[PDB]
Amino acid sequence: TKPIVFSGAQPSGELTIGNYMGALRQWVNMQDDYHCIYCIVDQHAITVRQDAQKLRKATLDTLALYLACGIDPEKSTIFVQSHVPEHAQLGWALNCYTYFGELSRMTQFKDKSARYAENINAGLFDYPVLMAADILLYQTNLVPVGEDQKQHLELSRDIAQRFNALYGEIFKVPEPFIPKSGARVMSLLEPTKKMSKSDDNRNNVIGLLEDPKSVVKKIKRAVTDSDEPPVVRYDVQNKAGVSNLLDILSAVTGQSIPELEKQFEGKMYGHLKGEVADAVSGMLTELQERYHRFRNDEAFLQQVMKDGAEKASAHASRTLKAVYEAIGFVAKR
Amino acid sequence: TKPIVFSGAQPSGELTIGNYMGALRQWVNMQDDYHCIYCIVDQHAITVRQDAQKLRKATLDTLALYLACGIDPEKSTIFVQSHVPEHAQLGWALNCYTYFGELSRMAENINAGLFDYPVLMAADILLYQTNLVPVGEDQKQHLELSRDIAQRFNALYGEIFKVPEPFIPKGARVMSLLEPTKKMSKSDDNRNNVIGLLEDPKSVVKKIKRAVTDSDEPPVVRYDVQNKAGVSNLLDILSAVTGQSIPELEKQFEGKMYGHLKGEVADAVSGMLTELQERYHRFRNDEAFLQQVMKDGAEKASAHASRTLKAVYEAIGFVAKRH
Ligand SMILES: Nc1ncnc2c1ncn2[C@@H]1O[C@H](COP(=O)(O)OC(=O)[C@@H](N)Cc2c[nH]c3ccccc23)[C@@H](O)[C@H]1O
Ligand SMILES: CC(=O)NCc1cccc(Oc2ccc(-n3c(=O)n(C4CCNCC4)c4ncnc(N)c43)cc2)c1
Ligand SMILES: O=c1[nH]c2cc(Cl)ccc2o1
Repeated sequence: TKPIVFSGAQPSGELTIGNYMGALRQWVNMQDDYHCIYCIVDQHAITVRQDAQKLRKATLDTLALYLACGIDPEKSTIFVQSHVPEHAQLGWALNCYTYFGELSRMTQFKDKSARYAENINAGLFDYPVLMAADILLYQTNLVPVGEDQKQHLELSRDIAQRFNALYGEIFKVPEPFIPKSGARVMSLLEPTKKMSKSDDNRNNVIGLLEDPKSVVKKIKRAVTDSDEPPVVRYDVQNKAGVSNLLDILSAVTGQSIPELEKQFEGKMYGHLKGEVADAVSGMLTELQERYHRFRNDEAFLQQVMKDGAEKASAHASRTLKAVYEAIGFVAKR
Repeated sequence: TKPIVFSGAQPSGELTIGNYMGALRQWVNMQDDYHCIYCIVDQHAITVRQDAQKLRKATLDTLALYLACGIDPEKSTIFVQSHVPEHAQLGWALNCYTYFGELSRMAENINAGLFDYPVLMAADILLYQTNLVPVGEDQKQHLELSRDIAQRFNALYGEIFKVPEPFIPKGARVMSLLEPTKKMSKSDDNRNNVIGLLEDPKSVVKKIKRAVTDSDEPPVVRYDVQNKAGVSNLLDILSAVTGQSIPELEKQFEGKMYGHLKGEVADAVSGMLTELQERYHRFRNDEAFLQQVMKDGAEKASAHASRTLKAVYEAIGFVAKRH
């Protein structure tokens, strides 16, 4: 059997080129090399208050984006988190092997709490435990995520090691798979800020489903720097905007940063932005063409969700049974 | 509609005569008045690190003893919490509608289950459209949270949950044998304060013999909680067993010493416990009967719980599972 890949994305907000390069691109590339399981984590999404119709639509939007990106339901397991009860079940059990301080120190909880001071809910606090459950249910070896999820992933390793030390080889210790390019795509007008899929200022984001012409305009208005002469060179500390543009270009084209730097020798931000805009616009055009073919086919989305939950349930139920046996529950009849 | 009562039976800790005569005995006789649900809450148990085999055993011990006390799995619903996934599912969902501040108002080294179990308890109750909860006195804030969560969710989404109420009325006072001012508690570390339902007649005699009394001269068997708490407790225990009134026992023990009272208390308590214990050991050692009870109970519970969860999931907006 192949090693197992698991990762998830929230059906909230609108997935961005940041979500793509930090995660979905790796997801697509790993489907033959590993046994891949990809999840739409609707239970995580509701740690930020969602409109019920937006949440249902976004769940189906996200599924269609997975397919449009090239996640292949004949190769990977694709499912909606709430369709598999074992996620919540293991999540509760793992609460008892997670310490309050491990959770209160999470950067995501802190940032999200500051953004939503009116809804600092227990789900938002407990977010990393459910996420560890998501991973550990599937005997997961590799978790492809962006840099922002590294702290959460490290906790899932701590939890898996803690549990295994008490009970045996119940879980695999997962390892992060974080790309070299695009692991932390930054905001176009505030390049010291991670690009958010829920930004109040849409001019910060490149949405995967956004009108490509709208995206090209945002790219040309992305902030750069005052360097005289303007020079296309990677330097996050001094040239955050130009660096972020180079990172996006490198991630779409596959070209290395040194190659791009050489390509733009003697050139300035107009050439840089012109070809970030060209590359991204073409990617989004092709992606969106596949997207609508999947999104408007309810029968196909319904079948993918059904088969995926069935495949996921078979894995998850096996792990949960071993967890429940280890901690001392009377096994269900 | 016949009200739904939800009770969470914690597996660890053997029930005492205070648990039986003070509450369960009466609930056993209300199984036709209410749709009673008895959930053996193993998922609550694991907030405290404990031996796995002992937790499995205590789950089965608790099930057989509830059956032995007369819970009728045909009239009531009795099941193990972990056998019904909806409890954890609704628990997660209700985390997202519970303020962090609410849990902190109930450090870095406590586990998250210890912090988060009040939400699980709210899910346990709210799954079954529960009308009544016989909470402990230490669980009243927890029930208030469950009511707050239910109303908050209902205000956003419609009348999805019943708002549960405490079961207000109390049925017998059983105090600690060596500290007559303290209720006899199944979680007491001093086992000599308690009489467990499984104790043998020699154990009962010994514990009653050491039960504190007073230095009244002459000794006088008369009820007076303020001045004769130990003797009063022995009288309450004896009346709760035999049904004889406190005045009748006072007349019966006129001119008698505390040794006589204690002798009668032990005999009466052990007589009560013998039919309980016979039923217990017979149920506890019938693995297939226990398995059938848990299978049937989890099936009944899950049928009800899944109805509520699906309404919750529909209201939140989750895409419905494809079966
Ligand atoms: N600007 C950015 N640049 C690069 N990568 C980025 C950027 N913003 C986000 N990401 C990555 O996108 C993925 C999905 O993010 P979500 O917020 O939906 O989703 C999250 O942040 C997860 N907690 C969802 C989840 C739930 N359970 C899991 C188990 C395994 C892996 C992931 C999950 C993530 O990999 C995230 O790192
Ligand atoms: C007696 C009764 O029927 N109560 C209603 C009810 C409803 C639903 C679940 C339910 O089960 C539980 C089980 C345990 C708890 N619980 C619980 O009540 N406490 C107490 C212990 C001391 N007094 C204050 C807090 C818990 N401490 C740790 N972990 C827990 N899980 C704790 C809380 C609830 C009980
Ligand atoms: O990760 C988690 N936390 C949880 C809390 C409750 Cl109450 C239920 C399931 C959970 O899964």
